[PDB]
Amino acid sequence: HPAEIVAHLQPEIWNKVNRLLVRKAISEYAHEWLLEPQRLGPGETPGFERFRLTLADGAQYDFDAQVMAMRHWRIPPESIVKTVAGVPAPLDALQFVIEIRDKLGLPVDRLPIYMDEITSTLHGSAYKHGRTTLGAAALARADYQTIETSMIEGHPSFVANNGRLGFDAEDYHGYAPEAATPVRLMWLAVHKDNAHFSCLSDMDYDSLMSEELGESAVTDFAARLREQGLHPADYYFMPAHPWQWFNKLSLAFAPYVAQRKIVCLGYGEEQYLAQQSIRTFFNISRPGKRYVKTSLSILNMGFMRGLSPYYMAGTPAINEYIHDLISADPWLRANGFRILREVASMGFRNYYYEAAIDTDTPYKKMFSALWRENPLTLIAPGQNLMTMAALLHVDPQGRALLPELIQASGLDAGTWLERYVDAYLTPLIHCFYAHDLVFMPHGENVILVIQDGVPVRAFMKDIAEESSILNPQVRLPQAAQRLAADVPEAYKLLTIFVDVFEGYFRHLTQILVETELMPEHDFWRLVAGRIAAYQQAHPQRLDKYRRYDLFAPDMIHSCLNRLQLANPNLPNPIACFRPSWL
Amino acid sequence: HPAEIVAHLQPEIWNKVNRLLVRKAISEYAHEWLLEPQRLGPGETPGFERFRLTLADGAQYDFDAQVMAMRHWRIPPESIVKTVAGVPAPLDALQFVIEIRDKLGLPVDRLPIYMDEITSTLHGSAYKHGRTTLGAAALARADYQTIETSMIEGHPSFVANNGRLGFDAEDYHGYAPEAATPVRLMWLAVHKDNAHFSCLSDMDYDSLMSEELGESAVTDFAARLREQGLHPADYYFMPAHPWQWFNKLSLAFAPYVAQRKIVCLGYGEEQYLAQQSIRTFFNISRPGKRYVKTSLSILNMGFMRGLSPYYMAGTPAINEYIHDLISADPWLRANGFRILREVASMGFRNYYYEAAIDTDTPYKKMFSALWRENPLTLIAPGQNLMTMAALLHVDPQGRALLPELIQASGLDAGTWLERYVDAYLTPLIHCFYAHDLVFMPHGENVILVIQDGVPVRAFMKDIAEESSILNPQVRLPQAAQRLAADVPEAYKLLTIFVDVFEGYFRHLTQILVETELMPEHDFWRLVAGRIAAYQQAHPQRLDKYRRYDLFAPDMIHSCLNRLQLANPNLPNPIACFRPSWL
Ligand SMILES: Nc1ncnc2c1ncn2[C@@H]1O[C@H](COP(=O)(O)OP(=O)(O)OP(=O)(O)O)[C@@H](O)[C@H]1O
Ligand SMILES: Nc1ncnc2c1ncn2[C@@H]1O[C@H](COP(=O)(O)OP(=O)(O)OP(=O)(O)O)[C@@H](O)[C@H]1O
Ligand SMILES: [Mg+2]
Ligand SMILES: [Mg+2]
Ligand SMILES: [Mg+2]
Ligand SMILES: [Mg+2]
Repeated sequence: HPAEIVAHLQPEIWNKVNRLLVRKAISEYAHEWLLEPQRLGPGETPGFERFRLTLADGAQYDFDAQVMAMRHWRIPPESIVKTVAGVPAPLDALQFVIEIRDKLGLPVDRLPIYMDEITSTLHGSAYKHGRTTLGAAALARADYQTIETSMIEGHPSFVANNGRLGFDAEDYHGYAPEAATPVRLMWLAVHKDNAHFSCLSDMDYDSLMSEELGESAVTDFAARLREQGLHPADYYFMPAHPWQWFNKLSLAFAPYVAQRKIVCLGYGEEQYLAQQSIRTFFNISRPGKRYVKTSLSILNMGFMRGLSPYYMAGTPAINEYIHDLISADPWLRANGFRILREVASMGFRNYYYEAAIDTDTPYKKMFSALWRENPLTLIAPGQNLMTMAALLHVDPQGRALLPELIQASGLDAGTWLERYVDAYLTPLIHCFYAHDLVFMPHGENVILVIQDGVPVRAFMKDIAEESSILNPQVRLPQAAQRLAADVPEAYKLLTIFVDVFEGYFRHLTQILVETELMPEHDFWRLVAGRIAAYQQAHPQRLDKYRRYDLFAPDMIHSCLNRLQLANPNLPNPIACFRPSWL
Repeated sequence: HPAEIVAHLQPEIWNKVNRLLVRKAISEYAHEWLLEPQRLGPGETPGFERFRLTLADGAQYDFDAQVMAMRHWRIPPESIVKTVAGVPAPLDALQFVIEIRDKLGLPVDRLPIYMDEITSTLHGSAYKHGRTTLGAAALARADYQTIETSMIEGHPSFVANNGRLGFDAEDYHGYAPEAATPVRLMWLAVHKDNAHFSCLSDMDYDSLMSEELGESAVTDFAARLREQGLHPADYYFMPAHPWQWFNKLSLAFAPYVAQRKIVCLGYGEEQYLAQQSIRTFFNISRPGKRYVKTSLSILNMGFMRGLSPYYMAGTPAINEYIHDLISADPWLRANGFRILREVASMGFRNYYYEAAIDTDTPYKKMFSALWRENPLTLIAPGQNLMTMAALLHVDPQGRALLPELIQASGLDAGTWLERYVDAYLTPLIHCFYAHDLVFMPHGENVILVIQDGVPVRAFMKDIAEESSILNPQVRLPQAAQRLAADVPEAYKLLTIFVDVFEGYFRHLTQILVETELMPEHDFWRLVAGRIAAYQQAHPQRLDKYRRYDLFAPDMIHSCLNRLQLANPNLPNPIACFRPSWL
């Protein structure tokens, strides 16, 4: 029945998730100064103030808030009360966006798209809150992929973060990460005139295919090419997201299909689960196998999710460089921090789009793939992996995962958080100061290695797209040259201030305070302490600690929601712990 | 197998259809002055000249052409020869568009979309040329729906005319008109707060539903609402294109589904065929039933194919007005020309999009429907119906339908064409002069009534969207007020010059000449003769014949392809037959 496809859309659960998204919208938009709530007096929850939002058409939102560090608006969702001209009304996230549309500054051309992203985020939220779920306590001790597929929030700062625009109602149940439906990849023969292969210096295409597909499947694919009168030597075998084949490649790449530059070989035998990034897949049929990342022409969280052939060309070289650098560094060796290498890549160039468009465009990015190192092969017996996003997880009953994980560990909050900070933040600090090396260290890019509830180290993924060496003097292999970047002095610490402090820790301390684990100031003292101890241990780079000052009175900050909608100072929470040598 | 979905994409058929689309591109772009072919000398076909297109990157296209009336480039497809820097290359329609991209003036933002429309037009062409088809001779005598689903060309002027962007590979085989796959409508209960119903003054919702669904199905739908604790009196029942439910309504209208303002009742029992407009459906389960036209959010030929709730409100009133006008006119009564009434309509207003966007937008147009009068109920026993597009039909073997139809009729070309002109053009002339009433009279809007191969009269559809009364002094019911329009004096004859002469007859005379039925000048003499005889018979409107001069030296003309790509004089082929009274 066509109705079953949205059976998760029911009035009561819809109201629940709209209330939660209005809370996030009020909090994040206020943080970015899109909203300026008016203080009414003490709030209806102890330690909170009562705030009001008055809109020009008679809508009024009253709520409780605590303004924490970095202008962070901590709001209890049940405290929010909407009245339209004095009459109480249900919280409606889409109405809220419309009511503040003058303040948002969306182009009238882009507003309906933003609205659809909000609606789709809500529909997913309804599905996620209504599905069979593990509670916080069980999830804290679950296996890697169970944790991965059980995440609810998405990116903690972006309001319209889970749109997946392009997935129809049936696509959702087959391909959305939270649906946890096994997926088989589509395999295609691609002509070498269009497809470019790259890999690590000690790998080749044959060895990759031998590990990934196996000789039997490879043999069959080649024999199927010969059978239809083609030369296997003229082709590589390349995986695609099945949605991408049906929706994009079969149609938009029709001339290549017709000319047999692309030949559809059908579904692989092995099954995968879509990861939180949607277009990346973990193999659930066999152990030790690489993730497969694919081009997927859906709009999610600011971007179409294709994969660039130009980027693919240098991806393995960039990863090899960074891996070697990390492996040769004795501080990093002792810490355990490391990357998951994008070991091989395939880019299919569409010369029609390339001839037509000189500029950067998603149209060039519809058909690429890469293979990423499996982290389970890197850890000790008994250890387990969890997406760092899990530390922010709150289950549909309102129970936080973090205190459960800390309880399970047997350690005090302080000791646990010190271990976490030295596993996650300190290596980022070291990579910055010692190597000018920066990543994108948000919850979906960081995998924590957990030992009896305790983070013992961290893995970073999403390397070649996001990483930079901030020193044009670095000597790189030609293929890896785009890694080198040069950023103004004022913005060098962007990845720590914006991506770690504002993008992740800001949300973490709300959880810490709500669950009574730790006051925000204690957390920031601890963070400052780890930074200062690192700097003390490596005094020879004082020039850099002074020039790029983590203890500056004000921090770099970004307005992520403003940036998405488009296409003052923020005091630094560790400034008061500034060490003497600065 | 995922490969079967594009089994129609094979090298040889791909080359065939690309050659045909390059012919159309060269002809239409040249007609609009986007191209200016250089004459080399006499052509390689008798009566043709040889022309060259030189592009700045070494591509050269030589071809034979005859420049007919209205700067019409008649080109034999096999005469076209592409050389890239002296080396012969296959004709590739997408490459051709790219090669002339400087001349087209596409925004760099809109070019990739245009390219996709070209590619999808080609993929459809490949399917259409490769499918099981009737030959021209059989099609000339086939039933209405067989003719409808067997059309190949599409709009004869637009190069990128059959994109259907949004239909994936599987959607194509289920929903494209040429796939001729029976479709069942999706039925939804829609809340009266959002859904507005309109119909003819002597109809009501209950009688419409009684005729269309029947009491049994209506009863069941209402009982299903009550069963789930809703009041049937709060809802109408409304049909949708199933693609629209899965891709747009279930997701983008999620808040309404969640709030139960939209309730999916499932597929209807009756089966339909998609007409050439894609979103309009003819009932193939029962006789006498109305067409159902639906909102479908795909991009085709310049426009997203939704259906406006604002337009729906006055649609039946506009149709009732025009029908009554035609019925009261004794000239039209004697001729037989008439409209197929859009008798009832339903518009679902999405108040989120309406609150957010003040301007005209496709987002407001995603959920509407109307019902259109069935023409089979209006004709005599033994007569048959055919889309006027059929007169331009050429089968995959290169055989034209028109000479077969004329041969079947027993009449000479001249006599046959005189009957056709008096069935089609003369009533348009009368409607203009006597009533200031204009339509959009292209091949897909006109249905010919055929009697033993002879057109005896014509039906016009697509009324409320396209028609105007060009006289603000007309007294209309309030609901029908938007019918009245006021156009500058110089552009009043647009619908005849642009839509009939340039848009349809221009293509017709190529067929007439190619098939040796009639020289173009004989055709234009005949047309002029029908016009002059009409004017002679109604001398009292001479003021209007002088003011809006069908015999002016130059005609109104439009560059349709330029207009689509964006978002000199053209001599009038009947100017030399100007009657004495002008
Ligand atoms: N907690 C989270 N933090 C950040 N992004 C998240 C989170 N949960 C889900 N996501 C989604 O993951 C994607 C992150 O974007 P990013 O560019 O980092 O990854 P990617 O390049 O798409 O894939 P991968 O990380 O597999 O290489 C976005 O689609 C985002 O919406
Ligand atoms: N020979 C043809 N002439 C004009 N349009 C055609 C032809 N064949 C197919 N079409 C398609 O039919 C549609 C014509 O557009 P138009 O606005 O006249 O109709 P509509 O409002 O979509 O539907 P209907 O005519 O059913 O009311 C376009 O999608 C066009 O591509
Ligand atoms: Mg990532
Ligand atoms: Mg990335
Ligand atoms: Mg029409
Ligand atoms: Mg129309």
